[PDB]
Amino acid sequence: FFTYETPKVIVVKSWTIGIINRVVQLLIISYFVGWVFLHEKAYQVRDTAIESSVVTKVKGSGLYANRVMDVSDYVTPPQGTSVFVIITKMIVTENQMQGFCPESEEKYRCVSDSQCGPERLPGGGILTGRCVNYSSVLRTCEIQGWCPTEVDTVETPIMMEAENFTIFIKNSIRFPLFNFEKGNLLPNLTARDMKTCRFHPDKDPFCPILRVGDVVKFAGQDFAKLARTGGVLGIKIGWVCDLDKAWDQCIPKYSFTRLDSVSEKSSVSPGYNFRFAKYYKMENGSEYRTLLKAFGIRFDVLVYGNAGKFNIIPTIISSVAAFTSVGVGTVLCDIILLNFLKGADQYKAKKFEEVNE
Amino acid sequence: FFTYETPKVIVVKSWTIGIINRVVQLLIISYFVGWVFLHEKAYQVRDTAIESSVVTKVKGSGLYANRVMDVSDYVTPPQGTSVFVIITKMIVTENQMQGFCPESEEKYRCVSDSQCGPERLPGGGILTGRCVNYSSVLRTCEIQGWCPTEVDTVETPIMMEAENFTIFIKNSIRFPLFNFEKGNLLPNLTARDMKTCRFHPDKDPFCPILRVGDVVKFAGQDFAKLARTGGVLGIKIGWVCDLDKAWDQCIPKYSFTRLDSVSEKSSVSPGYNFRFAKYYKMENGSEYRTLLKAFGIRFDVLVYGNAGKFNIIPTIISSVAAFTSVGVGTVLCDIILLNFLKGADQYKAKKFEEVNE
Amino acid sequence: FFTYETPKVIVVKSWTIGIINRVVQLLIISYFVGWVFLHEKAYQVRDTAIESSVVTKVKGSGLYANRVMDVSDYVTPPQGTSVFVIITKMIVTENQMQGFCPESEEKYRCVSDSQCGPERLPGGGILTGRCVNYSSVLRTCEIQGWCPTEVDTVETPIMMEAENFTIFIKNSIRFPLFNFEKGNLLPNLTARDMKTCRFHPDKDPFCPILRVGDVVKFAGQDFAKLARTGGVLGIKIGWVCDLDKAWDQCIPKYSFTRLDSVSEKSSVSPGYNFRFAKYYKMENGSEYRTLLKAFGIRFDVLVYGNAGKFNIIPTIISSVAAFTSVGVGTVLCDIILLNFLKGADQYKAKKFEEVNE
Ligand SMILES: Nc1ncnc2c1ncn2[C@@H]1O[C@H](COP(=O)(O)OP(=O)(O)OP(=O)(O)O)[C@@H](O)[C@H]1O
Ligand SMILES: Nc1ncnc2c1ncn2[C@@H]1O[C@H](COP(=O)(O)OP(=O)(O)OP(=O)(O)O)[C@@H](O)[C@H]1O
Ligand SMILES: Nc1ncnc2c1ncn2[C@@H]1O[C@H](COP(=O)(O)OP(=O)(O)OP(=O)(O)O)[C@@H](O)[C@H]1O
Ligand SMILES: OC[C@H]1O[C@H](O[C@H]2[C@H](O)[C@@H](O)[C@@H](O)O[C@@H]2CO)[C@H](O)[C@@H](O)[C@@H]1O
Ligand SMILES: OC[C@H]1O[C@H](O[C@H]2[C@H](O)[C@@H](O)[C@@H](O)O[C@@H]2CO)[C@H](O)[C@@H](O)[C@@H]1O
Ligand SMILES: OC[C@H]1O[C@H](O[C@H]2[C@H](O)[C@@H](O)[C@@H](O)O[C@@H]2CO)[C@H](O)[C@@H](O)[C@@H]1O
Ligand SMILES: *[C@@H]1O[C@H](CO)[C@@H](O)[C@H](O)[C@H]1NC(C)=O
Ligand SMILES: *[C@@H]1O[C@H](CO)[C@@H](O)[C@H](O)[C@H]1NC(C)=O
Ligand SMILES: *[C@@H]1O[C@H](CO)[C@@H](O)[C@H](O)[C@H]1NC(C)=O
Ligand SMILES: *[C@@H]1O[C@H](CO)[C@@H](O)[C@H](O)[C@H]1NC(C)=O
Ligand SMILES: *[C@@H]1O[C@H](CO)[C@@H](O)[C@H](O)[C@H]1NC(C)=O
Ligand SMILES: *[C@@H]1O[C@H](CO)[C@@H](O)[C@H](O)[C@H]1NC(C)=O
Ligand SMILES: *[C@@H]1O[C@H](CO)[C@@H](O)[C@H](O)[C@H]1NC(C)=O
Ligand SMILES: *[C@@H]1O[C@H](CO)[C@@H](O)[C@H](O)[C@H]1NC(C)=O
Ligand SMILES: [Mg+2]
Ligand SMILES: [Mg+2]
Ligand SMILES: [Mg+2]
Repeated sequence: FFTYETPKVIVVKSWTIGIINRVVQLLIISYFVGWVFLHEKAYQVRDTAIESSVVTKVKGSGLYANRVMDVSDYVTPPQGTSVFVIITKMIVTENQMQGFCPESEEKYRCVSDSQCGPERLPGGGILTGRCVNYSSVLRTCEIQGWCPTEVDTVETPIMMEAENFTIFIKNSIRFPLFNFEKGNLLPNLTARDMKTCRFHPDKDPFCPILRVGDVVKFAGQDFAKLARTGGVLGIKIGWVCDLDKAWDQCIPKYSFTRLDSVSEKSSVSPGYNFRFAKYYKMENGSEYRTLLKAFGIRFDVLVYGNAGKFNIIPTIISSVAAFTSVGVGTVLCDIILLNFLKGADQYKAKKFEEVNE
Repeated sequence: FFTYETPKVIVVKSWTIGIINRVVQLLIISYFVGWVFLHEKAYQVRDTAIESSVVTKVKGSGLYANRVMDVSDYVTPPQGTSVFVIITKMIVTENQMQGFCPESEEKYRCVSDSQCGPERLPGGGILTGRCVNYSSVLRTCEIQGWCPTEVDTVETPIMMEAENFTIFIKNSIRFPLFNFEKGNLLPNLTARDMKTCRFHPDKDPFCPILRVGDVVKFAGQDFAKLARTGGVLGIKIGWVCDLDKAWDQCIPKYSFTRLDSVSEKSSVSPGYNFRFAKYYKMENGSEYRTLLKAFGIRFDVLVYGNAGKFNIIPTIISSVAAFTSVGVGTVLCDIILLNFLKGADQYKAKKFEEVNE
Repeated sequence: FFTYETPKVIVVKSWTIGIINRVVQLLIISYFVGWVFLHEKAYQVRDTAIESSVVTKVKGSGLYANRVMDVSDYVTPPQGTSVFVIITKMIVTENQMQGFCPESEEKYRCVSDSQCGPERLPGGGILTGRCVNYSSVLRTCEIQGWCPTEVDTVETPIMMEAENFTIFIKNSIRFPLFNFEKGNLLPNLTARDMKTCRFHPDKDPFCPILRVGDVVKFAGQDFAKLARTGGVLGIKIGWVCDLDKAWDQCIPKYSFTRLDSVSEKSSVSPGYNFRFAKYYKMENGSEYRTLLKAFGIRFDVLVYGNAGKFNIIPTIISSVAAFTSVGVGTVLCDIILLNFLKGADQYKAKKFEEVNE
């Protein structure tokens, strides 16, 4: 039988419970309108899956080890990705060749060939088993490998000029849920701007060219100490865009920070360095290499974003849930009514029809 | 007191509101079955945290600078990860040596030694302060650095053969939530297929071998212009799988796009190139280098996914929400019944027991 | 009129339905405290958008091709990012120069110059169009390019010492929603620890030093086969932290797996290799190169996390959803009471006030 059910309802008219319920209903409606709808923007579909593309180019010259260094000297790797390192400090060990030689660290002090056993395996090459004089004051164990051994201890200068190098970022973003593409290079960017512009979070926040010193500062870092220890700085590019607004309002927000924080809270591993070698070989077949322990700043360009565009489906579902939530005040209103007018028994009686068996 | 409450209910038996409520209930149930259950598949848990592993290897040979280039020549970096560049154009500066030489851009045109001060610091090398004859017609400032300077301007030809190179992708995906592993190499892939296979959206859509010229076509790009300007193309691999279906139905979808979108929309930065150097030294200790400004296409293999497998918790909660939602039609049915039969007062009286105090 | 509505309610007092509904409600309340609050911890806000930074350094020395190899030889690329390879096997092609020579894979077999045409376009260099003796028993097609060609086929030994190398991971994590930073190097880590510590999932789970052999074992892989074929292992770093608990309890969880899983279930591409060349050039300007096919284990340092901390808003909304969901049992209790107490007719009459017109 096609029958429509619906509850039998009391309709109290006390001025007290009347205004207090109307106030609870007003607060519920305003909370859902201002928060769930305006702020949290539940009326639009959200896309967090951003497509990004970063192309970088470093520019500048520096003085180091009686050489003039250009980008190709101090940037590694060079293909211009969202991660690159700018070498600021280098410990060079020139012209290593395969042979036999003693270690240079005081950690390998010896007086007899009997001590040079399978105990200290890492570092350099393989122990030859002999104990050989490294200097007039020190004897260390002999190893086969790349000779002469590097000295890790003597500090070398840093390339101050790197502070004035320039990082150019080319970022292409696409939100697929809305098929919306934009880049951090607006159409009104000119060649003249590019040759001279200067990024600043306030004075020029759209200039694709970032001064390394500016970035180091923005992360609160001291160029001298950082270029001495090496480290990683993160350049974050945020694309929080409400596409219901104007197209030209989808705009990139720059952030700057230091990513390798653990290094400062450690006296044992304070920075970031890596070792690599330039390989040459003579007219004779023998090979030799220049071994460089490089200290520098690694840069990660981190591009995130989320875009929301209005659709009717989330709007409908949110309005349905809003109407279904306006009712929740009935329980609190029940408590107030049934326990705060002295004649509470009247309402308990009006509402409750007991049964027993 | 162990008491079970339940409300007193009117049960109208009007054929009109009876059928309109029964139809509203059918619409809610059908929307829940077709959309919530079938389409949005709320009966299964979704895992988006896919683990992916990409290994690439390029193949091909080409003529450039009267040389035959193989992979180790035009592929960079070489370790073959989900990112690589295939160089299509090279502006080469052979045999750079650290020394003194004049700049070559008209941007450094001068007549007096006073113009070359510490003002235009970046680029090339460091100004020595003199103004030196660069050619019979032009005078430019001198620099200390890698000599002679690179000339940026004369366009060089492109490696046409790059169009016919082959990109082999090896992709492994794993869903931990369901402990399901699968890869883009189907078990029915043979050595003979590999020896001849062919990626194509229709004729062979599983061949791990993709023609570069094909990929360029698939993003809607003209190979000539792309090899001239450089750019970034994204090869996307999708693993959208309904694990309730068959194991061999979890299949990867290839899509092709160009990621450096701003490049065509820019008159200032139209492509993707970078500069690097081959490092040599004579039998003499003297160092010299070959400088390459490389233009090529970057490939990032982008693997995303989400898999759904049935579990009892999502079905239980969806069915609970359905039963809690069947009641929603009553507000509409209340308004229609209580305000559109002239004797609405009968139902207001049957339903509403007013109160006053 | 500021009026408060509320429904009229039956209040059954049967002992049977009293305890059966109270038990349903007890099960609902206990499920909500134990599951939604204790287990799923809905009383706290979650952030999964973790910011992370990894810096790695490998150490060890090994014998290969009768040379001692250190970090600068076998780690690639070397900048110590979250991805690096420890080359374990090399197929070397010494002293290639630009020229004419026949192919070395049997795939190029010929007897007549008519077979080496523009038919088999890919591979090696450019077919010269002639057919030349590659061996006394075999003839292959001649190509223009780097000569003599590499042989892919002769099996080479592996670098056994690679098993005893050490990988040092330095991970910094940042939860921005709670602005909480920490690193996997606890402040009570000493130099002595670093010099002698030993990672083990049980005995010392915080020593940043991982033996490559240990990593191979934990991912359930045999060093010999991995090192012969090459592959990808994933080192995942997890930060599941309940900030409500102790601060020093935010601890990284290490897991080990092999990522290139398809390699083992496939007869086509069983491992991981790539090719690169050491570039030289003679006293004459002419270039020659040493070509290396590199087999190794790739390492991905994979850092995920989610942090949850108590907030008043999630607790409030969960308690609200709990109180609004306790009502759901009334439908089952309606069914039971109205159809399983013999006096069901009593309750049907007490509850339902029929109407007809
Ligand atoms: N680090 C940097 N500092 C300042 N300007 C830069 C930097 N990198 C690029 N630019 C400028 O941005 C513009 C576009 O960059 P892009 O490198 O794509 O062009 P390009 O002609 O290859 O540049 P160049 O010839 O200067 O290497 C160029 O005019 C270049 O001068
Ligand atoms: N692979 C490894 N195995 C064992 N210990 C390591 C390893 N890598 C680094 N360490 C230790 O941790 C510290 C980290 O040093 P870091 O790489 O930051 O600069 P470094 O002091 O120049 O390193 P090193 O002296 O080892 O070349 C080192 O002093 C070293 O003792
Ligand atoms: N870009 C490519 N184009 C065509 N075939 C390829 C490509 N990359 C790999 N292959 C083939 O796919 C298979 C998987 O390659 P893999 O590198 O694992 O084997 P390989 O023997 O080292 O290959 P190669 O013959 O290049 O040495 C090989 O048989 C190789 O011939
Ligand atoms: O709430 C977001 C919503 O977006 C999409 O829904 C589509 C639907 O899939 C299409 O068939 C279309 O007809 O209706 C909606 C229009 O936006 C997603 O498919 C869906 O998963 C999601 O709920
Ligand atoms: O193939 C074995 C598979 O059977 C079941 O899968 C069902 C699935 O649950 C349904 O949604 C249906 O439409 O498709 C399948 C039947 O072909 C279960 O998943 C399980 O028993 C098993 O994995
Ligand atoms: O999920 C967390 C939630 O945090 C933020 O909400 C804040 C709000 O911004 C503050 O004004 C604070 O007083 O109230 C909330 C605390 O939870 C974000 O606004 C919001 O997007 C985010 O969901
Ligand atoms: C940066 O450039 C300015 C002007 O060219 C100069 O005063 C300053 O010393 C430079 N910075 C460094 C670290 O050399
Ligand atoms: C380019 O136009 C945008 C549009 O609002 C504006 O923000 C920007 O200032 C313009 N560019 C310059 C260099 O002023
Ligand atoms: C190769 O010749 C060079 C001289 O060019 C010499 O120094 C070197 O020792 C020779 N190689 C060997 C293994 O002796
Ligand atoms: C690419 O291959 C086609 C046939 O596949 C051939 O006709 C064409 O000439 C090749 N392109 C180049 C630049 O050699
Ligand atoms: C391999 O299997 C897939 C589906 O598993 C099928 O589409 C494809 O055609 C098969 N390939 C061959 C060569 O049979
Ligand atoms: C590695 O060291 C262990 C113990 O230190 C030893 O059992 C093994 O022989 C060593 N292997 C190599 C290749 O050095
Ligand atoms: C350092 O502290 C951690 C946690 O507080 C502890 O697990 C570890 O045992 C401590 N280190 C040593 C060497 O005891
Ligand atoms: C370059 O010189 C080398 C010997 O140093 C010789 O083998 C080669 O044929 C020469 N090539 C040219 C083009 O001069
Ligand atoms: Mg040291
Ligand atoms: Mg230029
Ligand atoms: Mg081969």
